Amino acid sequence: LDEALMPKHIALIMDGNRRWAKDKGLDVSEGYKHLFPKLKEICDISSKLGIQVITAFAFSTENEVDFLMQMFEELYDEFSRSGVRVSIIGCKTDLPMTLQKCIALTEETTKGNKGLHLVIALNYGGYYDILQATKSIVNKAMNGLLDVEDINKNLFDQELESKCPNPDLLIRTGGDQRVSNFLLWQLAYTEFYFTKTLFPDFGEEDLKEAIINFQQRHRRFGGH
Amino acid sequence: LDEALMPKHIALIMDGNRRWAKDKGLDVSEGYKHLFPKLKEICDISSKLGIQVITAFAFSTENWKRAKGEVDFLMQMFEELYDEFSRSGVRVSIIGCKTDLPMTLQKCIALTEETTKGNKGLHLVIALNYGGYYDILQATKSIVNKAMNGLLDVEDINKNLFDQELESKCPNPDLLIRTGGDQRVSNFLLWQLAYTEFYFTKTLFPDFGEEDLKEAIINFQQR
Ligand SMILES: CC(C)CCOP(=O)(O)OP(=O)(O)O
Ligand SMILES: CC(C)CCOP(=O)(O)OP(=O)(O)O
Ligand SMILES: CC(C)CCOP(=O)(O)OP(=O)(O)O
Ligand SMILES: [Mg+2]
Repeated sequence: LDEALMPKHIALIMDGNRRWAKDKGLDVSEGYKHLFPKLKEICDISSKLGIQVITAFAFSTENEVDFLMQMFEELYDEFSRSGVRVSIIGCKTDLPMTLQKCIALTEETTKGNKGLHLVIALNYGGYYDILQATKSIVNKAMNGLLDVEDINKNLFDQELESKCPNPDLLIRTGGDQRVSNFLLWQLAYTEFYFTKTLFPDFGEEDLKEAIINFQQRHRRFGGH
Repeated sequence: LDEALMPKHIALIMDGNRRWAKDKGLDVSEGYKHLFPKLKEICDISSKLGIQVITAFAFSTENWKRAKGEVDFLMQMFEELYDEFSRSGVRVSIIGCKTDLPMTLQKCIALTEETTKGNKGLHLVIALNYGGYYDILQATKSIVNKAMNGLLDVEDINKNLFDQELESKCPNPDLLIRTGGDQRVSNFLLWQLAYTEFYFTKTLFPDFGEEDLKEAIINFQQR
């Protein structure tokens, strides 16, 4: 592990919680109860390593489920007094009104934090991020606030919910090799790391192993 | 393992050509020269398997950053499109910003598209001066133009409409194969790859063969 070659932004697809529980013969709720505690541990480790941002896929727009929407309220107690600045991205208006308030509370109470920035993607999809940006651009163009000529990569970077700097590394647990409608635009040149390890079993040595693998890779960005 | 039930659409990042050449103590041009013959070979195999679409990444919007000599060689070599695919039985389309390519390449592309448009087998989409950012931006511009001319409302902007404004269309790739060992999509079909299964192989593109293709397809199937 070389401290100089640390990625600044890690994206995380936190897959395998359901399978973890079912394979163990536990109630599926037991898998979900590991989600935020494990994410908090990963934030703690990452922050020590000098990682600046984590964007973590918690619930896609395509994803029982009454349980999940209630559990997602315990963001507050994990993070509110934690030193982590927390942002939530996704379709917030589709959520039960009380989860909406819990999310806002978590965001408001941590917005002053100067440590690691945790971005939780909850009812999020890449398609929907791109579409909301497109709509924002169209409304602006309709109101004479920009021209088609102004529609470029940087404009789009500013209208998307997940902002620059983009992820350097994406880690997906659970064994499947796909992005599953996570950060599509933002992943254009991200290094991908896939592991069979299920999210509840993913520890500090697994995280370190992913980062070491990242550091060995040559990033060329269309050049060299 | 292999069930005779196949992906409709494979996306292909044709990578590792320069390293292939330099491993053999050759000029990079020699690596590039295998690009289209290899692509044509992959189309033949895939067609026998019953694959309907291949989208192959030939030149990105970022590849302009390379040495002027290499970019010049590539832009010249790409004119061999017509000789390579005219009589191949493949229906060929190009996606990407055609208007910024040399005029001779543009007319060569148009001719290759025109001459193969009646082919009823495999559809080969070649991404040339293409990027995912580019695709999404041109789609967005088109939607903005239509909204400003009263041809649609902001409430009509949904996944289904966007699917139809993008250059790479439905069905989206079932499987992405990238040669050369690097584990990234490098600004290829970003929107279109949202649920695609990724297969990354260390095998360099000029060495890619029928066994490497069947291995990828097994992974897709095991899913
Ligand atoms: C758990 C998570 C949001 C990451 C994967 O979400 P998903 O299971 O819906 O994606 P897939 O169905 O494609 O595997
Ligand atoms: C194959 C292609 C036309 C573009 C993708 O390959 P690339 O070598 O430009 O991608 P990287 O620089 O990210 O390795
Ligand atoms: C087809 C193309 C121009 C890009 C893929 O080949 P490449 O030049 O990137 O080969 P290398 O990865 O070895 O540099
Ligand atoms: Mg390359």
